[PDB]
Amino acid sequence: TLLINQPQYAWLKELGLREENEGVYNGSWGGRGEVITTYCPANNEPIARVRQASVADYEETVKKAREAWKIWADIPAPKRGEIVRQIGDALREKIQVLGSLVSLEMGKILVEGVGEVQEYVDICDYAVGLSRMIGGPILPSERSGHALIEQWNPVGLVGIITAFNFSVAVYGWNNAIAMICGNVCLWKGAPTTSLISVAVTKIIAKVLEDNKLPGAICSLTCGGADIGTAMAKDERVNLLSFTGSTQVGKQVGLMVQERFGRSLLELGGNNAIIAFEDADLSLVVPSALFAAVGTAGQRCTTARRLFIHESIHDEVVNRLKKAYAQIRVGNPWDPNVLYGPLHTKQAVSMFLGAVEEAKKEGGTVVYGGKVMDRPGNYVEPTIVTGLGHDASIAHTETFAPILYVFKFKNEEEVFAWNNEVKQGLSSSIFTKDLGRIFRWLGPKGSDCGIVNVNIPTSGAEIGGAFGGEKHTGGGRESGSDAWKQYMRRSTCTINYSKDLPLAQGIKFQ
Amino acid sequence: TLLINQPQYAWLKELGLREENEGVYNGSWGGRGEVITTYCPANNEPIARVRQASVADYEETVKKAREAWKIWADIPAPKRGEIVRQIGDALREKIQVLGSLVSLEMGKILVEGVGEVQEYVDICDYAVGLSRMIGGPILPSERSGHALIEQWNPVGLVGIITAFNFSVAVYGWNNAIAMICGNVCLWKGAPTTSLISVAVTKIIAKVLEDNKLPGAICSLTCGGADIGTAMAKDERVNLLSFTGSTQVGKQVGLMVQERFGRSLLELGGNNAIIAFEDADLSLVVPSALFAAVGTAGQRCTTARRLFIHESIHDEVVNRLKKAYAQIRVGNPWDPNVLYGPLHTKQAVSMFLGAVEEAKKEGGTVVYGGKVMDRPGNYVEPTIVTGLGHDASIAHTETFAPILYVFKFKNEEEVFAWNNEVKQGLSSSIFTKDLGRIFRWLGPKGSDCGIVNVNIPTSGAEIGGAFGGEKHTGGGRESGSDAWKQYMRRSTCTINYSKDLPLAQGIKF
Amino acid sequence: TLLINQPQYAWLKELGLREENEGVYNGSWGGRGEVITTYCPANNEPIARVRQASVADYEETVKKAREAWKIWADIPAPKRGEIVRQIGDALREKIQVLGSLVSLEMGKILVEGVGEVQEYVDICDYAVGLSRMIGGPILPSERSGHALIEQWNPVGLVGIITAFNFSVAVYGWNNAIAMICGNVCLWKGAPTTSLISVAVTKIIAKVLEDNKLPGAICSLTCGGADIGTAMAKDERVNLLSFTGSTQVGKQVGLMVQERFGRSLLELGGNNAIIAFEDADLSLVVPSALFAAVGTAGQRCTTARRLFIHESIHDEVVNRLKKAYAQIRVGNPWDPNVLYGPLHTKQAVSMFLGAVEEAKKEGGTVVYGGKVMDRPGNYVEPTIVTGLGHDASIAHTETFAPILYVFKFKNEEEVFAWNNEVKQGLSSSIFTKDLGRIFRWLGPKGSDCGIVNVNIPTSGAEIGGAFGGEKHTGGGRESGSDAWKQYMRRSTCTINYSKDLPLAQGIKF
Amino acid sequence: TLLINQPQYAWLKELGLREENEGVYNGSWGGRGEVITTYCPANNEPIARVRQASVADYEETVKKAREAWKIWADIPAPKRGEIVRQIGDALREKIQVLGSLVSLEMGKILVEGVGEVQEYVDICDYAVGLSRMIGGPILPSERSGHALIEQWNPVGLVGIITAFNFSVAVYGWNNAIAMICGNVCLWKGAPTTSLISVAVTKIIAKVLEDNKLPGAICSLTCGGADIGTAMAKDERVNLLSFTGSTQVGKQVGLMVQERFGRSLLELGGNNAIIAFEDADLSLVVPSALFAAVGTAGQRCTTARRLFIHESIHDEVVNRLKKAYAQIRVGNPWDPNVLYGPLHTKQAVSMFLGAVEEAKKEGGTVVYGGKVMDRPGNYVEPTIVTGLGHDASIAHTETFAPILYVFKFKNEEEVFAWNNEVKQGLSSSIFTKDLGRIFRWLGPKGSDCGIVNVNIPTSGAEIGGAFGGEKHTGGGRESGSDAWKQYMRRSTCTINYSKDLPLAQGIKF
Ligand SMILES: N[C@@H](CCCC(=O)O)C(=O)O
Repeated sequence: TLLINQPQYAWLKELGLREENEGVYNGSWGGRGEVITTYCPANNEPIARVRQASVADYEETVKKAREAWKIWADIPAPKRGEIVRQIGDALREKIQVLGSLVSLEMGKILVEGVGEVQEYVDICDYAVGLSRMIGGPILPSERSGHALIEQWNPVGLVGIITAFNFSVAVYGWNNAIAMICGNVCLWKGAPTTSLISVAVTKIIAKVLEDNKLPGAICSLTCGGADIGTAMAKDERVNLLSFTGSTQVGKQVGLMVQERFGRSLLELGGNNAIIAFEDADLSLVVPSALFAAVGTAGQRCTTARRLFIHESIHDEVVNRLKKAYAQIRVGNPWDPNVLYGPLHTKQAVSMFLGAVEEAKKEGGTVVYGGKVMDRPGNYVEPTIVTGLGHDASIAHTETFAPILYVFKFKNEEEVFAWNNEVKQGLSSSIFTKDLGRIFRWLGPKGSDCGIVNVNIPTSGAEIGGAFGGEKHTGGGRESGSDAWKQYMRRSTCTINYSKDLPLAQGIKFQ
Repeated sequence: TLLINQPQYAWLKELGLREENEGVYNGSWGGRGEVITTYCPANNEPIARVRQASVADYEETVKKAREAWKIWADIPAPKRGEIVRQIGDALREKIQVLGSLVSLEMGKILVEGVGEVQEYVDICDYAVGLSRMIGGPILPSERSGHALIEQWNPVGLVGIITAFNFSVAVYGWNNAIAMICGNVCLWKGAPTTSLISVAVTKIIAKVLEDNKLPGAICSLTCGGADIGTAMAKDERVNLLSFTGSTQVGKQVGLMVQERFGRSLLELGGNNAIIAFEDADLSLVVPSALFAAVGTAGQRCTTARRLFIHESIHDEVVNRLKKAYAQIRVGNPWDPNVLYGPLHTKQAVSMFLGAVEEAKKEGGTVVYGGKVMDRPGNYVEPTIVTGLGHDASIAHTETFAPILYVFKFKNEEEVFAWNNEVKQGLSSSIFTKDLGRIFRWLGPKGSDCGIVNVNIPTSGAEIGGAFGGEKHTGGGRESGSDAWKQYMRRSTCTINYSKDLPLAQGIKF
Repeated sequence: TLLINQPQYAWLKELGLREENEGVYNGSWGGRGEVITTYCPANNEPIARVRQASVADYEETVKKAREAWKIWADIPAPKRGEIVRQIGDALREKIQVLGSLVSLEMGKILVEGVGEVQEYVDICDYAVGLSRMIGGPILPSERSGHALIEQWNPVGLVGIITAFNFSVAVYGWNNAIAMICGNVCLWKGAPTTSLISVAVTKIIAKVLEDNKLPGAICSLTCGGADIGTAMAKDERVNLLSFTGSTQVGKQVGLMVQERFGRSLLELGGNNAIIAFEDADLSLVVPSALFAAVGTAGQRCTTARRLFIHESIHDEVVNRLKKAYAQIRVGNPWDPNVLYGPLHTKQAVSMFLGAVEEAKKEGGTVVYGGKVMDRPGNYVEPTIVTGLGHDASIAHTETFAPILYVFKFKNEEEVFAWNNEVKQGLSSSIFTKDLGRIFRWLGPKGSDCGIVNVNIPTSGAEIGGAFGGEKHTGGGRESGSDAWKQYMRRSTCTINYSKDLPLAQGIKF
Repeated sequence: TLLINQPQYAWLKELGLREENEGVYNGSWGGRGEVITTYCPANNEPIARVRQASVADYEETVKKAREAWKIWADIPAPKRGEIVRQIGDALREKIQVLGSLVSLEMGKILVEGVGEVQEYVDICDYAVGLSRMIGGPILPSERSGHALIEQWNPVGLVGIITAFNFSVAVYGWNNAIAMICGNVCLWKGAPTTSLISVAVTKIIAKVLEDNKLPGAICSLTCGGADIGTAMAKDERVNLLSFTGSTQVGKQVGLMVQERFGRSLLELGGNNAIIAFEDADLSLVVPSALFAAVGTAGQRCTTARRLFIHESIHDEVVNRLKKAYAQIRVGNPWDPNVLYGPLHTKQAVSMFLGAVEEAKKEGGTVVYGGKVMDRPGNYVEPTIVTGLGHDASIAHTETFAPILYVFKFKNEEEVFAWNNEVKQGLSSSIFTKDLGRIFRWLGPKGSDCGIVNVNIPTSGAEIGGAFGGEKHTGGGRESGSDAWKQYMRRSTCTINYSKDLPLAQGIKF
């Protein structure tokens, strides 16, 4: 009955998955907690079983991870980079079967699932060179015979808590950067993506073991909210990188702050696209479609608000409706499929209430709005007109493919409206006006961490830092100097002279 | 009876201070809150009075500041830097008399009063060049016809809460850096240094108004915990830089995180000096003395733990005694005075309490330990030997000049003892050994934000970033790229090409 | 008969100038070369005299600067920045009178002459903060127990050769940066701006002396080609920064190369403005006018080629013409004057000769062309239409206010036409097309060092690096990491571990 | 009779090598020039043949690389990095055979041949991440409505001329970096390592072909001096990276400077190790030997001068004689050999002349000095004592394993003696003294590009920039921000507003 027992999914064994899999890795495999069965969201069938971490399994893994950091922190960064280079190779070798699992257990289409593995591969290749670059400047001291040096050192144990929607890429950014920076990692993923977590962990575990490194450098404790809470409350977890809901993340932030820990928070988005009157509509319509319906509207960067200038509102909405009607729906791993299921049945329920709540706040469904009558967690991609930009349902983040559309007239109000929500992840304007683009990029422009021009809200690459402002939680991942979040800075002054001159010219005798 | 009314203290008027001073500034001066009188700790006499912020004053000040920000954010950063350059010059012209006020109301000696003002002068000169510099890389996008740029923009309103012990320098770092970064500022100082806040604000306000700029760019609301708590809970304060105790820092951190604000935390220190058997003892002894007794032991970077290798312990303690006994004690504004009073009478009592608790836990007062028999808040700089490095009184930061001295034997144990406490601000070892030095700077070395070699734990320069790890709160100020904390990063992709994404089967 | 002896020019004494001035400074003032007279190009009247450097003067000055470097290089860079801050202040207090000297001896209008002093002031402000920042990274070694750090150290003696047209700003970018970088400087300016060189040097000398530093840190040796050639051949000149013609800089570049020195060459320009059909013409015409006739067209960044899309070629030419006929000509120090004289009498012959050659090559003079019938080296600002874009006269750099106007149709060809010249200094396009702008900035866009959009080719700011490509020599001055050209990089690996090398079979 | 025709060398065919090979690659393979046979320095047996480039081949190849550049420079940098990554993989896969060919044709030991290829693999992995990072800052303009951006674009065609000794690593450093930076490459290697060039080029071509990229992106034209001179004078070669002798490099710099090109010069070294009295002799003796005898003393980083403090000179020399006696000499593929032959018989004759000259100049040969009695270019590693530190032969860079030993007493003189030679590549001190070490790294320390502590003069890592000062030519390769030499900077100002404010506030 389990998909992994059927001959058509024999490919799952290419990842080393079996019937029932150990969900805890710390150099050894195990798991004394509850056994969980994950399901294919396209057809509600069970895939395989994962043994979750008990509290004793969590405890022993933290201790072994900390034992392993002592070895790992002594490995020169570029040699740590070499390990990350081999992780990238191992991922590359299995990119098609691993992306296939992502489509199967999580539900995004195959191009996006292989693309998610490619991000992990790409951030590995990026971290290899960065492992020869991380550090600070040597600075000119004002004091004779003194050296002034900025040093960076690992923070220790990096806990990484991931959500269902990027069960691979988010861990990848975190793991590749944390590791070249000399940290050990502990991973607790979403329970509905446990097999993905195990399959990735197996890939990394073999690379550590092939290099005779302690496996707990990249530990795994599959589990639910109690393992996540324990990590937030645990003083041995020096940095906690949490990706998830704003609601749960706020509590994670408070528990880490209570113990003077470090948190890296990637929380909810309520991302706006703005199309001005001079916008290229050949760019607006398909950009908005991909950004809205891509991954069935379940990215943190999904376009959820569409502001259109008064003069072109109707035309964009009509053209958007024409294009929605051609979205090809089916199993996420079949060719030509563009749109698959939601990840859980609860997500369908949240979708339905969102749509009803938008009707009750005076919105009009111009496209979609219904559960699709088919096996799996499938809902129609939905467009809502007529809500005021300050409608409660438009300010709520709903992880479902609902696009609230608004009119506007001038730039100043619509910039404000982009900025008025609690979230602050991604944002995008479509315009040709040079002055407006640099204003959008300026202090009176977009307040988000991602600020795009003539591309949708899901336009990001690993070269820059990834994260948001306000209720998105402030953290950054991937590129630029985001590695500094995974290390502690020391300002170091070395008197190599025989004298003791004091800063700011203070004479003390 | 008020010091400001006696002719020998007429110089306070050079700072614009009067008998009763307004404690709120937001373009205009006011203060409808509680009136307090601050006192000179060298003689327990009242100096002058400050009318503090009421709630309505606070409300009006935040509103005015956020309005001023709309103007200030539109000023090009280099021109903002020119304003900060004039603030530099305006502190330069007042450095002697402002430093005397710091000596009079806070109580540190004159060279440290002027040196603290010199730090604000220094960070101003630094920020002027930085104002032509702040920003991010243009990065190579992986997409044809796309630009990738990292932009930095101001967070808006920077609230600044400071403590009594560095009533000028801390605000100075935060103010100069926040200003060039395009933010407006709201300052709440320690009530016992309210005259210092007012005088500093007067200097800034004049520069602002001389440049026909709204003075709320650098607002002041004098007040106690109610004002500080209001700032920590106020969503209009985008960044709260808080320097203070660890207990209150933790509550401010939680309040800011509750509202998804930004906090910058600079909390307590329990800093250690370690002296290895190979150390130049002529660097060790005066470094320890200055780091210990400087500012009467009231810096967050004060050395409170002295680890000496077993082989040189007694000689170093004996040499430190001989040096403690030669310290010149007096009024802190008198030149050539080296040792002033504690900031309050409570601190004198808390000093005696810790000496007693030290003795109870088995320590020996080898020097000092007693209040001095003179007017003011004077206690003897104290050296305790014989405690275990884990004794509880030595793990509780007490703003009093008590230096706890421990023995050690080997590198590894004393590195761990340095790291064992809750705080993580400054640290220093004294050694000639090349490998030990780099290990101290490495991942198995010191865990503090300031990691020093052959100098005391105190007296950092402004070119590097300042702050601590662990219970010190993790914030940074002053140098390096600490400015990034005062701004918001954005990663910006610009599609400048006429290319449409693949139709992916949809007829458009 | 000297202007400095007339009552109205008595303001010259505020700069310490006299009838005859020493043109050598190395801590002492001297000069045993030929005495030269400088003339005011506004009326061809002699201003005053300067004694130039003999061979002996040059030798003694180099030795003294090389001795001063021993002291200066040991001064911490942030303290070297404090000196530069004071130079900036000394220039601030003299900006009106020094700018007036620039107008009187060089001949640009007063706002540009003051604005040129401003640039030196600005780069000082910048350099102060830069003196806290310069350095390189500490990198992770792949070797256990090893440090990898990039050190920067001064090159030693920076020869600075400048031209007549920016007799203050160019020296200042070089000076403020070389100084904070730990170098000593030797200046040889243009002979016809000797008083400016002497006056700048007096301002800097006072600061140095006031700070009890050897004056040779900023040495001056006024002289002609013999001194400049000596510097290019002198192994004691570790870096030679040369701003001048392409023909001379090429020989300077080879002489420095022949002795394995470092050189920084800022040579000619042939800068183009390209206005596309969608350009804001209210931006195009005033931008073109300023860039072409500002400084009487004697800037290295002056616009000399103006490409206009054939749809708007005549309209732009007509509006530009009516705009030319409204320029206020007169004495450059008189108010509201926007167009002063050429710098030399010889420059007027080159202008007349270029105009005829332009007519010779088929171009039509649609405005100007003639010498103005008045005292001084006054020529009419000129506009020439009808040349092929590749006319020989339009590819030669001529320091005259002649604008060569061309038509174009396609973006590809006109980008190529911008790039086809030998020089690669400045360039500007005027358009609203987002894609064309980023293509202009990209690998198939401008090949110049300054690449502008909707602003003239002249008037950069200090935050960025300044300089050109191709026959402009490749040097960079002022901003970004231009400072690195004044320092030598070292890549330093420190073994601090007691680990011994792999014996590899040998018994040690 | 050719080694590639013998069964024991059949591994050569795994590199695509045949009896007669084409020495030109530009997308197609060819070679109309002279046919050269390269020989094995271990036994003077012919390996294979290569058809060198005619001038027509060079001419055709430049045109193809320039056309290929139009395509390559349009490809985003991170995608260019993806090519380089595959090149590292294709090298990684062939490391043993390519290492073995390096040992066979050049003559170094197999572990060093393999290690030289690892450097290329390493710089590939480094450049891949660099491909997402290159660029400049976005700076805050002093002007409202204005953007300030620093851009970097490729230079175009980067000609790479290498010498025999690092026939793979140097090319790789220049190639990986120039490629991610959007340039195309044309390689002329040393004729005596033509097979190495063809083999490396075959490996790269396959990667380019599989990625459907024009092969001329990595062009090769095997040839002698006439081809190198062509590149030095060729305006279409935008950057010429030249590794080789100072004599030729000086001429290369002059030719490139004459045409206003860009040159990157990596010339000779006369590197010193200094062992102070406090040095760990357990570190000094092996570090000296491997730095002096490694690669038969044919590195540019080879230790040629050993300064020893008087107190320890005799001991170190005696321990270094007893260590030289254990160097295992044999064929460079023989397992467990440390020391192979010199590259040419002319290197043998230079060696002999240097020894005899050192003897005729007063030195004593305490070890070696003679040619070995076996087939190949084998000479005893040599140690010369009693020679004054400025003896003429000591300052001559002779590319052979001779180590000149000198005594010293004081830190200052021996630093001066390190710095007194014309070359400025690598330098090393062995000491435990902390103050001495930072002085060595400071402005009065080593003048070299590479400044090491307690490690030998060779063996730096790709993370840092590599190159020297003075007569070493100033170029930097590989790490840090060396990539900037392969790109042109542009300072770009964008006015996105309808206003036009001039810099420095100049009102026109
Ligand atoms: N510049 C001073 C600042 C101390 C600040 C503090 O004690 O809270 C120092 O480095 O000790």
